Amino acid sequence: PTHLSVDTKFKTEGLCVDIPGIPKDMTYRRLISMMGFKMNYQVNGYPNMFITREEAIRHVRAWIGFDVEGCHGTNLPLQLGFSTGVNLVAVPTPLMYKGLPWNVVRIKIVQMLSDTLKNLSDRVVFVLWAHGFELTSMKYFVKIGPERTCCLCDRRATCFSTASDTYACWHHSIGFDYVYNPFMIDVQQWGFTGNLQSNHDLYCQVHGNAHVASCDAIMTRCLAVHECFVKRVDWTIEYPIIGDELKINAACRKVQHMVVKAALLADKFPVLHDIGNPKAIKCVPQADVEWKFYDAQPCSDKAYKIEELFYSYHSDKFTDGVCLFWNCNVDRYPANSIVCRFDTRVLSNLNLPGCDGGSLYVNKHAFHTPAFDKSAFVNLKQLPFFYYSDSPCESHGIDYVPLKSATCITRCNLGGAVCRHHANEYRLYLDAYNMMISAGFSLWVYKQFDTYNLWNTFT
Ligand SMILES: CC(=O)Nc1ccc2cn[nH]c2c1
Ligand SMILES: CC(=O)Nc1ccc2cn[nH]c2c1
Ligand SMILES: [Zn+2]
Ligand SMILES: [Zn+2]
Ligand SMILES: [Zn+2]
Repeated sequence: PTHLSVDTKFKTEGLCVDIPGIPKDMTYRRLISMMGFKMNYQVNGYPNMFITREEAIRHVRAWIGFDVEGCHGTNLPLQLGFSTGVNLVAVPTPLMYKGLPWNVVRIKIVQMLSDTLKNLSDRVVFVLWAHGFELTSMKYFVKIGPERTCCLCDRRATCFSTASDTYACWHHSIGFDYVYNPFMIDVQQWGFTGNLQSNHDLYCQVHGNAHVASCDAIMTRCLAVHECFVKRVDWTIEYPIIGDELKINAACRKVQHMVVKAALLADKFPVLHDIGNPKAIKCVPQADVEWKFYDAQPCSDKAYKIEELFYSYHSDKFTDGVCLFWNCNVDRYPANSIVCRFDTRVLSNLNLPGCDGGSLYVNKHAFHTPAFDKSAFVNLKQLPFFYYSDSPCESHGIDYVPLKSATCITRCNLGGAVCRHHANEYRLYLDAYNMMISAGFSLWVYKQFDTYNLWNTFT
């Protein structure tokens, strides 16, 4: 059951307004033929243009919502909309382009998909709410065949050029005019009652319906993300490394240890309440503090209400000592908190647009994160950058320029001059810090936090 069988049935009720008289009995095999494509009994890596819900989830980075609305179809101009916000008008002679023939439209399609996807995925998955015109328009910009490799590199081919008769990946397709071996999934096959807008609107208020094709394309991808990552969650699906995943995760571990260790030294809390990851390990193993864990899986729909996490009868007194919320998204943090909250607004190669203001953060696993809300942090302040170290000033073992910084909290800086070891360690920590912030993470701390209290931990 690796791929979707072409002999699987396709429900055609959603297609009968654009395609009147369409047979109720229909397979993927007959549908692909009707779309103007011939598979020719080919056992060459592309068994079906359509993929399963499971194959779509594994390739969520390739998702591009796609919708076609008739402006007037052979004789009528078509508005092609994409979840990138692009609308192209194809004549058969929220960006909006005037009517142009297919030979030029197809060039823009390849450019747009290559620019959006080259740093996300090795393919494209057209996410549909199929009504007919999107399927019958595919023959105008899509070519299919055996699985091929790029002419300039080892990646799989996603584009084709009729000018040079060659194939390219998303990185080497400039001047290419055809989308080659794309994938697609019709969301309507999943079993829904009512139209696209009524299902999308049940879960999302951030996307509206301006009655343009890109609005429907955006709503379609959003509904698919809601079904696959919000109501249904799967943390056993691994996703390939496409960027700074390892560095970001290593930086997050360094920053957490640094910030918690300093908070414990500066304010000497007798107890720490560690809320979140059921598999968490103490991030400051040598700390004196009474470490107490509370299990909460990552919330993928709405942020946790602090009243439900803490109340309904544990030290019971979460007001004692400090609360650590490391990527545990709550509606309103208590004043005695140390917090790391992912900022969904920072779109990235890792961070894909999500449902209802939220975002799909994909780093090893897929994590749909509720929309960032500045009001969650009203009892706290932004944590300032600082580097703290109690390790001995000793080199052991890249060159040197003397470091001068008021935020290098070390015995050597207290004593007047930062040693080479702490200067190297400071610069590496600052790099890790900037990496985490730029990846989208935001750090918040209790208002009384003051690094001035760390200088006296050198006595
Ligand atoms: C920064 C940015 O625009 N990201 C992005 C990534 C993937 C898709 C799919 N549809 N719209 C998208 C947008
Ligand atoms: C150098 C150092 O002490 N680092 C550190 C950082 C995080 C964790 C978590 N568990 N043990 C840790 C140790
Ligand atoms: Zn290439
Ligand atoms: Zn939406
Ligand atoms: Zn030093």
